[PDB]
Amino acid sequence: MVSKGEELFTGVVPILVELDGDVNGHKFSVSGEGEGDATYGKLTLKFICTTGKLPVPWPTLVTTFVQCFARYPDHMRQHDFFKSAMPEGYVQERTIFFKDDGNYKTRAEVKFEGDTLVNRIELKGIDFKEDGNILGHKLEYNYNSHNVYIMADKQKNGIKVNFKIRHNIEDGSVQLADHYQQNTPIGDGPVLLPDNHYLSYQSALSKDPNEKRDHMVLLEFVTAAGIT
Ligand SMILES: [Br-]
Ligand SMILES: [Br-]
Ligand SMILES: [Br-]
Repeated sequence: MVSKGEELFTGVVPILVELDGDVNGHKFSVSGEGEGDATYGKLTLKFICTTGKLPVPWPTLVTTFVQCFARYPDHMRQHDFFKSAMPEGYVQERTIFFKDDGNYKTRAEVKFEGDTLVNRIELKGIDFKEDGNILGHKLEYNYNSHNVYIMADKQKNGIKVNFKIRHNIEDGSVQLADHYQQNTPIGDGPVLLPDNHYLSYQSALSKDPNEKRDHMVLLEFVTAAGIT
């Protein structure tokens, strides 16, 4: 049978993203809009820094900027925590450790407001080097493909997720960003607690040639795998 959570994603869903950030005291806000098509694991989003210039590189925020849009193969439907928490939603928390630099801590509430899927995020960054790769804007405007590893956390009625992002630095090297994540439902109802599996991501970053505000256009495809 098709669950209520699943049913909410069978078509194209509008997305709204709102982020308030503070990294080493540099405060900033970002809005984003677009749409998600979970049947195809497809996200199309555009983000605007509404406070002026973004004080960190856009690529460092890609992971923070709606895993309910992942394409789960039919045979893995019973492992889709994210959709099972809908419409009431889930809270996602991460710590992102930039190797040899600072860390971001994030908290996102992901839920429906009417027909719109909303990702409302608070991000706090501390201990960054003011001339490191982040605050010194040394990262390339591009993005690699990665796997994200998911396991159940029964004791929390949620999941634990971990993965490593490698950001290309302008000198040809790599800035590693080690991600630790937990998700917990907002409601009190049952969710799907998955067996171990992963999501496979590919991401493309671009610019809107008519946009004069500081911004990022993101095209992302996400597919669940690892159980067959
Ligand atoms: Br950038
Ligand atoms: Br998050
Ligand atoms: Br790219």
